[PDB]
Amino acid sequence: LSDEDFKAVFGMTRSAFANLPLWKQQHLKKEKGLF
Repeated sequence: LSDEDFKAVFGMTRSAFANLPLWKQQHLKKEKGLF
């Protein structure tokens, strides 16, 4: 996705998301139907 779309879908920037636990990044992406 674009950085703008990512922020819209996940409610934070990529940089922010990358600070979450790896399993949680995986979970949040799968919950939204993304990889």
